[PDB]
Amino acid sequence: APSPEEKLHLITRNLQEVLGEEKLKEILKERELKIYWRTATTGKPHVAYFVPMSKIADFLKAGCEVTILFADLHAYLDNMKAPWELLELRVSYYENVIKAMLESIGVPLEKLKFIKGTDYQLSKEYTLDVYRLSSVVTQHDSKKAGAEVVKQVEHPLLSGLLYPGLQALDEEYLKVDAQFGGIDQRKIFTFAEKYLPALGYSKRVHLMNPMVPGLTGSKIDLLDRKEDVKKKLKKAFCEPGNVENNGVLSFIKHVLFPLKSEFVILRDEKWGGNKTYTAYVDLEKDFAAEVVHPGDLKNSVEVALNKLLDPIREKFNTPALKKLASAAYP
Amino acid sequence: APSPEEKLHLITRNLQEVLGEEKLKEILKERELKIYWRTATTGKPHVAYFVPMSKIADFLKAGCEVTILFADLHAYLDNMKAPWELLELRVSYYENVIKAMLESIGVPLEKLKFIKGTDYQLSKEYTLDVYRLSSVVTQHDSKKAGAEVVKQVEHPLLSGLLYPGLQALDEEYLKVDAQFGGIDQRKIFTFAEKYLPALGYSKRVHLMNPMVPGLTGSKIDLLDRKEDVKKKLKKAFCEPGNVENNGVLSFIKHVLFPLKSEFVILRDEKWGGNKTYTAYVDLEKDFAAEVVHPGDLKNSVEVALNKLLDPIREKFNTPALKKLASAAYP
Repeated sequence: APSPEEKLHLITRNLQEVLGEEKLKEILKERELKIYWRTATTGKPHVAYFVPMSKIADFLKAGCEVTILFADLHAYLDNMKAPWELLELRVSYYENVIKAMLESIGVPLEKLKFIKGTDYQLSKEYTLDVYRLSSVVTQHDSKKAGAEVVKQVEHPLLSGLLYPGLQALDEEYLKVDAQFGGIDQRKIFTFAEKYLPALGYSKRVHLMNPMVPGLTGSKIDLLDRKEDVKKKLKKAFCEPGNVENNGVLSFIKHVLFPLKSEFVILRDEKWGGNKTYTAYVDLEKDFAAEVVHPGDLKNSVEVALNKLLDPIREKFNTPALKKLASAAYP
Repeated sequence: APSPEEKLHLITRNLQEVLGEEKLKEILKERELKIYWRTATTGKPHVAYFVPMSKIADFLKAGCEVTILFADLHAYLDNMKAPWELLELRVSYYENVIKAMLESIGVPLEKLKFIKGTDYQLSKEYTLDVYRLSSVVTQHDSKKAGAEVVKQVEHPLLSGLLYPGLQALDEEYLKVDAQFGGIDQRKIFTFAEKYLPALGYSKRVHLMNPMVPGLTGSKIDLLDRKEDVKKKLKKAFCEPGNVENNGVLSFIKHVLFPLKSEFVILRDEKWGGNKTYTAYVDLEKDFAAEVVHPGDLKNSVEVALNKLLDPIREKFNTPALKKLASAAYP
């Protein structure tokens, strides 16, 4: 059972920024932290999705209650021509792939909750709060808050101005202590800290991951065959000695290293043989020194990534999920 | 029983503009017209309120179904410090004064319906439609539509951008054929004609009254004693021979003349004695010719207005309504 300090470390490791450390520590002295993470359901998740998922896994390992919101209302509003059933098929795909990813990482799911936006974002009390918020929030602040998150468009739509407030109110309605997301959500998060108190609701802790450079880029799909994973990785950019901007090193730092707090580099005996790193900074140092070659770095990632993907591919080859995957993406 | 032509005349007389004459005539060939009128519940109605009320009376006389929306949600949002019970007290005051006004005018109320905004404007289907609308309406169009109707303010609030869409959706949710209001609502009305079809809903007919100059202006309250009605009228501006901009003539044209399609001018025998006008243009002509003096015009209005107010004052002197009136305006 982790101490409050150990929980804090699991929760905050690899994050770019934490807002609300004071409250975060107060909570962890007494009880488990409750965390909300929002995901859109419009795309098709590729391996980059393991970056947020690795933090979700840390949260669960630390004993947190984690609520994942599947933003099905927004998915509908962003293309109302699409039928509610294909949209919900994609919601189901996301729910199942998230479960499979976390099972593969190896964390307890008892305190993981899935909720759909449509479950409550059209409810009476929530809607009244959306209106209350609209009566205190200036159009200027609404626009500013979504500047990095809302699609930049020809003539901006009214919906974009409403989105920051819905995401803030989610924190209250999901009854959480904190919201996690990427640092690109910072203005949405500061908006929530400013305006929730206007409605008599507490500001929340905010946990922000960095915007991590992609492993490749086509992209490696979560269900790509091992053959295609290999081929796509072979094409990945990875400059020798380059530690500042390196998608391969980033994937190790944020996804692979955290699994067991180690990473094995596969290397020919000629160049020193395999080495097991127990701190990421040690791997960074060797890569900068050019004694871990890009090809060996990529081979090491390929092996570990395929291990991570194996059980997911297995599960999605069952009749029910095989059908789901192809239907969700006809 | 009025013919379709007679109904059309009752419905459209004194209006500044009609949008949708084609559909209006089609409907009246077959059935009764259904009309929505919206009223805020934030002020305290004075005699100018008889201007819209006179059209409501015409609609009822013509056999129309009339739905009056009491905008209690907006009343709350415009001052959230105010308690829901004082707000609802004012709603009750408005409902009771409207009933008393129409009873005094003398029209059948069987097809008059009162509804509160909160009865449905927070409901699930309506809210989904608000979101759908926000996904097709540009921020630019939202702002433009409310330019004459939304309070011009320091830093404009998000709520102002939502208001035009709610008023459009009201037309669909109240299941009406037409919305009536002042010509200052024209941009809200054209917005509704443009955007309701985007959601698969029919555009409505729009009936627009002129912005009628006030009788005085303090203002004559609907419950002012006869003494104060007299005193306030004596102070009303009324330039001899001035027919273009004359609040006294406007009140005759829009409120008093329509009661029986006549108006009696009280005048000393010295100047020709009383005269009964059966067309407003005849009174206008005599006033322009300066053979109806401002003092006699005002005396004639005073007598007729006090007749209109008498039964209202009577009703509001009953214990229950006396209590309501003072509580609603503590």
